Amino acid sequence: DVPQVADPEVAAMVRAEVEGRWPLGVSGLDEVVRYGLVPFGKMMGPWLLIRSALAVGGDIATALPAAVALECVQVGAMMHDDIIKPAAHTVFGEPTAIVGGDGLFFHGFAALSECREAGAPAERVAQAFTVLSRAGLRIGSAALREIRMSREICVQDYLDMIADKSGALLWMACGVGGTLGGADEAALKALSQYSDQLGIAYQIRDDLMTLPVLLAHERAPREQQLRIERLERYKAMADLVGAYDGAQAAREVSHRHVQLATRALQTLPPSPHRDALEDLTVP
Amino acid sequence: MMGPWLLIRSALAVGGDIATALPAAVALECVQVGAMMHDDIIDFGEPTAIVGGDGLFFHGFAALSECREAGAPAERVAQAFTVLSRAGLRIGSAALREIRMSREICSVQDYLDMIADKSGALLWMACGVGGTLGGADEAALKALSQYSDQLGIAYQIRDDLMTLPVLLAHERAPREQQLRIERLLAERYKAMADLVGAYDGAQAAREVSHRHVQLATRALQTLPPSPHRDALEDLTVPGR
Repeated sequence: DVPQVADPEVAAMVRAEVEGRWPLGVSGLDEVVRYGLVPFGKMMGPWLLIRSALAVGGDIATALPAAVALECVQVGAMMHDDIIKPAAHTVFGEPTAIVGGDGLFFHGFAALSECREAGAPAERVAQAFTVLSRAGLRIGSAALREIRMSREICVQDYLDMIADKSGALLWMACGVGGTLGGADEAALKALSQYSDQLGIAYQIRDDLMTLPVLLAHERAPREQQLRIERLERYKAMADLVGAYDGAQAAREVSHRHVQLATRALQTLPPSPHRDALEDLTVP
Repeated sequence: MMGPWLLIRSALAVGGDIATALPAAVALECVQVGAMMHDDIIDFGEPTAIVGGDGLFFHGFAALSECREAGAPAERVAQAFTVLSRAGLRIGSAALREIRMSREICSVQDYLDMIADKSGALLWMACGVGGTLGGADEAALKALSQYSDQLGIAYQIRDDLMTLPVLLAHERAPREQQLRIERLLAERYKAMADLVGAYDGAQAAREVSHRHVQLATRALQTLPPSPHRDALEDLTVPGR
């Protein structure tokens, strides 16, 4: 049983590339950009893009600046999210954090533009910007609806949001990576279902630390349902979830979507990259 | 917003197609409405103005990408991605510089480059995307690049005139009067207005606007003759 391709060190090259672009000691706008970037963390977003690009037969030289783009767009969305680690608006003032987050967004767009010079045909580069933008609108929508849905009961409406919260974030990676790798339409649809399903499983894992409340609210007698609809307040919530096995039921919903994620992957060619994408579903 | 008018004429002056510039303008004004929504915060609801404005940047790039579905050659669209994104970064580096300049006097050439990179790139957003999607060569693009920045400075001073006059009055003032101007940043308006006038700052500012307007009209000459190129000279007319 011999793999036919290499399995590169995908995390270390992305870190070195991001730090190389915004090294210690930058000033001006690069200073605010870097504050958002550092400490780097694992960068599972960028690593995901490179694996998805390589899973379909792509080049690292194309995938690497797209991964940086994905890094910048995500950190800028986080820098703006804090306004609405010490927070950048805390550190520099709220106005500077706005320009900074925009600088991170536009560094994303500029780095994704390098894909042409890196070797990608202009038609794929435009299709990559289309994927990036549409997933960007999904991540923004769910963030807003998260605010308008809070303090009120939603089961499907919660699931849509977390797909646009977590799955669109994964699809920004997988769709741009797959697009830059030259994926055909069946592989891109496979990567999108993988992103949506794994994003759902990821968010429920966060809920488990919310879906349990809705699973608990769903199962409760009407006397308690009217109590949950109305609802120290955390501990009363944890009481009703425990009473109606809300946390266990949430685990069973999440475990079903993990399997639809590993199912979706089997469309991809067998490779060390597909196996890593499967590996990312395990806790 | 001369930007949508600037993008459409800019694409057509080099022989571009209208079927492309019209959706590109939805894309272009999308970005400026986003930039302006963030300018309201730095000076609806705060969440929606931030999150919705971020959304409009993504709207602009997607719409620019749809110019191919409208007929644009993919190669021109990709090069415009670079132009649009770098113009945004220019505004980013300048907007921070403006924040770091308040309450203090600086050199004039600092001010002109500050407003050339902020406001001049705001016009280049229109002109560059238009000409590149219109199919312009590199010498024609630099001419739009000089034309955008020279007019951006000019109209920014015109807004200052309603700041360059304060800097130019400071240049001509003796230190006994230079200091007085410095204290008025860190009722004040009447003290400043009296000073700008006594050293002809406002009149000197108008002549600076005319110089850049000329450079704006100079740079247009490199493009072929057309009403589209004539339209672009009309934007230097301050009644326009």
